[PDB]
Amino acid sequence: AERPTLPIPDLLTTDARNRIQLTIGAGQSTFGGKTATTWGYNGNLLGPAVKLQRGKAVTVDIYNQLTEETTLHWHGLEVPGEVDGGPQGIIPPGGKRSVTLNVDQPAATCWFHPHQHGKTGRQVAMGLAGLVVIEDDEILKLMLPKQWGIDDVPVIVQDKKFSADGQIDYQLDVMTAAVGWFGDTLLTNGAIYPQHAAPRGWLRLRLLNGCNARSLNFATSDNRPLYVIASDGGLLPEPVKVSELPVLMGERFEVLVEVNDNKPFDLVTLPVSQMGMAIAPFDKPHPVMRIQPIAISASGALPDTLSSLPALPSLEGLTVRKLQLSMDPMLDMMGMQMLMEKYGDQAMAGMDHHMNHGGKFDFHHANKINGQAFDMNKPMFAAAKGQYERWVISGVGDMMLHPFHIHGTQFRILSENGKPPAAHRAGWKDTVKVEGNVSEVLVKFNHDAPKEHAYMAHCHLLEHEDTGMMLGFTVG
Ligand SMILES: [Cu+2]
Ligand SMILES: [Cu+2]
Ligand SMILES: [Cu+2]
Ligand SMILES: [Cu+2]
Repeated sequence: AERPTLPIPDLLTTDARNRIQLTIGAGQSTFGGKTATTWGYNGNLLGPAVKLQRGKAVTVDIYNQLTEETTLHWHGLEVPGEVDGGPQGIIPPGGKRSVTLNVDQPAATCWFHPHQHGKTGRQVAMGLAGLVVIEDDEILKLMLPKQWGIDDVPVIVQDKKFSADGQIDYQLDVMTAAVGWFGDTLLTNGAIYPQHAAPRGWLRLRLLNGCNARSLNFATSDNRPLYVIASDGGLLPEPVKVSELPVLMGERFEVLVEVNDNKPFDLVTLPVSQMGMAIAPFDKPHPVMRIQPIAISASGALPDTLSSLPALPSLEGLTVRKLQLSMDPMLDMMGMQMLMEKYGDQAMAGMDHHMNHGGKFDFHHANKINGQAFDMNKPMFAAAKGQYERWVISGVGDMMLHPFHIHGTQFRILSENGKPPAAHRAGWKDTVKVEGNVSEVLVKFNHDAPKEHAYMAHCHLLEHEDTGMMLGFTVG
């Protein structure tokens, strides 16, 4: 049979009341011919792409039609805590909340997803994620590929696993609290190995790693290069040519790739050196989508310069915050042992060479920052507003992968896990790798967040977040 076409999320803008409506609800999807209950925004799975313009405000009306509470967080958007949609941003089942977003950051591809306390991994795994396309005046002048769903296409890549009855098989247990929830089936905008027909010339892909726990590494099947033009928080100063592009959970990159007549190629993900993630079929390069060239000229450009990246400032005298990530040693060792028992040696491929003892020992609060599992009622500190700070994040003490994300900002990486960042990672980021080493970022918060609607800082391996690896902080 033929591959399905890549689903394209609808690109949504405001009505004359300046409103965008998002409904959160459950329905059915089909995977490999089997129905499954899934959740979506404005549909049964995933969500639309909300289009925002710098300097304009929009109001979003969010209707929770699930039977459990949820929240809606705009990952990558710099907005006050009151509208950030972290765990305090509860939307009751059957209720509605509205937020007004005053967009004030450069063009970028951001995304949105639930942030329900202790249940974010399940709610994302069940299907909830959407996209945010921010435009500004600068980016349109570049004449990049811009025809949505033709030569400018979002690519949301996620894994799932399913039970024999076809349902999504999600669990937050001792194993997944240690190594994450991951599966054996790869979805691309919700479809299994789709094709996308693209015109000859440049094709812009807006890549999102929407997995709960799996890191990805994109490349092409015939080794044509990818030209990175943007990271989480917007354009790079100039394109960066790569042969492979690692993408951590929750990160976005935009790339241009050449499309030539008569030569289809796949976007693939290459095996990664992360525990659990190289079990077949992910022990080998895995297709993401087939690009099918069409003999119609594509009009977009790859300009030599994209934007101006400001210099880093002097670091002397800036506030230095320390954030020590940790995992309880026993629950780390127990969850790694369960992984090894289940899958054997392959669960460490590519890596470097039972009684109840009470709530003190519960895995639901085993992961921590600065010795504390996330306490929604106690922000750990009060950060300055409008001031650069250096945040130092350490994963020394365990060897798991922690893509560390800070709400309310786009930062600059100073050190990523003990090395200067790669050139395509040196611009605006909202995530930094922490794995057995130490990272340092330069952050500035332009908006307030009070104790009642605090910003989060957390590992974006969702099962770690949900079992305590998160803190709240206020600004202003
Ligand atoms: Cu996120
Ligand atoms: Cu976020
Ligand atoms: Cu983590
Ligand atoms: Cu978050």
